[PDB]
Amino acid sequence: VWKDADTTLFCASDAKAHETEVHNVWATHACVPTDPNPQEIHLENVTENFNMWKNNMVEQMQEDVISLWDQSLQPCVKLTGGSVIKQACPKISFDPIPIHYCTPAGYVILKCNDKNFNGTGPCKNVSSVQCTHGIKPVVSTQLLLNGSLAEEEIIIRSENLTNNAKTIIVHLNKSVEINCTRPSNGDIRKAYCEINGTKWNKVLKQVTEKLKEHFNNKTIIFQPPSGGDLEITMHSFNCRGEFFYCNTTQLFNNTCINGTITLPCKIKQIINMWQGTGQAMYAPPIDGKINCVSNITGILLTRDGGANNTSNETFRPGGGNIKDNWRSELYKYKVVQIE
Ligand SMILES: Cc1nc([C@@H](NC(=O)C(=O)Nc2ccc(Cl)cc2)[C@@H]2CCCCN2)sc1CCO
Ligand SMILES: *[C@@H]1O[C@H](CO)[C@@H](O)[C@H](O)[C@H]1NC(C)=O
Ligand SMILES: *[C@@H]1O[C@H](CO)[C@@H](O)[C@H](O)[C@H]1NC(C)=O
Ligand SMILES: *[C@@H]1O[C@H](CO)[C@@H](O)[C@H](O)[C@H]1NC(C)=O
Ligand SMILES: *[C@@H]1O[C@H](CO)[C@@H](O)[C@H](O)[C@H]1NC(C)=O
Ligand SMILES: *[C@@H]1O[C@H](CO)[C@@H](O)[C@H](O)[C@H]1NC(C)=O
Ligand SMILES: *[C@@H]1O[C@H](CO)[C@@H](O)[C@H](O)[C@H]1NC(C)=O
Ligand SMILES: *[C@@H]1O[C@H](CO)[C@@H](O)[C@H](O)[C@H]1NC(C)=O
Ligand SMILES: *[C@@H]1O[C@H](CO)[C@@H](O)[C@H](O)[C@H]1NC(C)=O
Ligand SMILES: *[C@@H]1O[C@H](CO)[C@@H](O)[C@H](O)[C@H]1NC(C)=O
Ligand SMILES: *[C@@H]1O[C@H](CO)[C@@H](O)[C@H](O)[C@H]1NC(C)=O
Ligand SMILES: *[C@@H]1O[C@H](CO)[C@@H](O)[C@H](O)[C@H]1NC(C)=O
Repeated sequence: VWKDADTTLFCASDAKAHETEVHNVWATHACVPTDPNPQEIHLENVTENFNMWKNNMVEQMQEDVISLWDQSLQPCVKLTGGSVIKQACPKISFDPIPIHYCTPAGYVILKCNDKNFNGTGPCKNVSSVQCTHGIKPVVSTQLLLNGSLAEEEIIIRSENLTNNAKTIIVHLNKSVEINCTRPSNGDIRKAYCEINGTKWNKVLKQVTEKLKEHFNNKTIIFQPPSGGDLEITMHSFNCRGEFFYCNTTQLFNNTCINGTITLPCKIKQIINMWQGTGQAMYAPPIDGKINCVSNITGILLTRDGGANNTSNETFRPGGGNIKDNWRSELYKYKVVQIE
């Protein structure tokens, strides 16, 4: 017998003790080795309710990533609550590794295995595990990178689709690569991201059709963000320790619904911290070619309000709440107390 419960989780990883990469260093001191032969019990005739939007596992992972960034990514200058902190800001080795979240004795993790599970409601095909799958703490906005893919159809996730103030998580079932490079050999902060237009437009059209199913067959329109901070209006992410801000106007341009799409990007030293603190300034980019090839596995969308009396619904790429990023991977898990 069991019941829904919150408890202090621990983590597991395959981090290397000799590696200087900061995720490896953090996990070496904060996690245990993974289980090579993890047990999983599939529960027969069991119906369990899940709520990805109210899941303490998300808050706990958030706390890990914050602590990781606090120890690994201290800026030269920090601006918090009127205070000004000036510390050393050396260049680091940065590349996220998978992190497993696990329950202690007396508790287990219930895993929903329903193929098109949207994150809320009952789940039929439920299994029991001690640890989640390996989740890379990839911090980004607009586009979810290097995540897990949906098994069957593209999944739309929201705490309340009718509420346009609630973020929409689109879970892709097909990866689309994004190739971002700050070239080595005039503007050291100038960069770009290349994406195959054929793949992207094909996928975005599939997302369009899926959104129609959730919005009574209304016409789905994509538009670039209207306003706000650069972290939201642009696709922001971290590559090799460097913060990249990319213009995704070409990606959300309804007309193409075939060549290579080259997004204009820039490496920013001054950033609005995703931790919710204030602003921070980092050192200028390292020398040489800075390159990251990522899979786009999900999209964060915000729907416009005031469209009830029209046949259109307008969606714009958004984000900013990094907890939504962890939700996109933790949606199928919940902790129960074994009694
Ligand atoms: C105070 C606070 N501000 C937050 C803001 N979010 C961010 O600054 C942010 O994501 N920055 C960000 C994102 C990605 C990368 Cl690689 C680096 C920085 C929000 C986003 C939505 C609109 C307003 N800005 S998140 C947060 C607290 C969250 O608990
Ligand atoms: C659950 O499992 C059944 C039988 O294996 C399978 O046919 C079905 O796709 C699953 N149902 C759901 C709700 O995902
Ligand atoms: C998800 O599925 C549940 C039923 O399991 C349903 O009540 C809810 O409306 C769905 N949410 C979305 C985002 O479609
Ligand atoms: C990128 O996606 C591909 C194809 O879906 C997958 O094989 C690979 O593991 C992914 N790479 C990551 C997660 O870095
Ligand atoms: C992805 O999901 C869509 C439905 O959302 C489906 O039509 C398509 O076949 C899926 N693609 C793959 C490769 O499974
Ligand atoms: C979803 O949001 C809409 C608009 O804010 C609201 O009218 C509705 O009551 C919400 N649904 C729930 C279950 O709270
Ligand atoms: C990424 O783009 C760069 C610059 O065009 C190119 O040299 C490189 O081959 C690309 N990488 C991959 C794996 O496609
Ligand atoms: C349009 O979407 C509705 C659901 O909103 C669906 O019932 C209908 O089958 C779709 N269009 C067609 C093929 O009539
Ligand atoms: C993105 O690029 C377009 C021009 O292609 C420009 O008009 C727009 O202002 C850019 N977006 C941002 C947020 O810089
Ligand atoms: C969006 O599509 C239109 C097609 O009319 C094109 O002219 C425009 O350049 C596109 N936006 C881009 C690629 O920045
Ligand atoms: C995208 O991939 C398709 C294969 O589906 C290929 O034909 C095309 O060369 C690629 N487009 C670009 C310009 O990257
Ligand atoms: C995604 O995964 C690839 C392969 O490990 C990595 O090279 C790339 O830097 C990752 N992207 C991000 C944004 O971390």
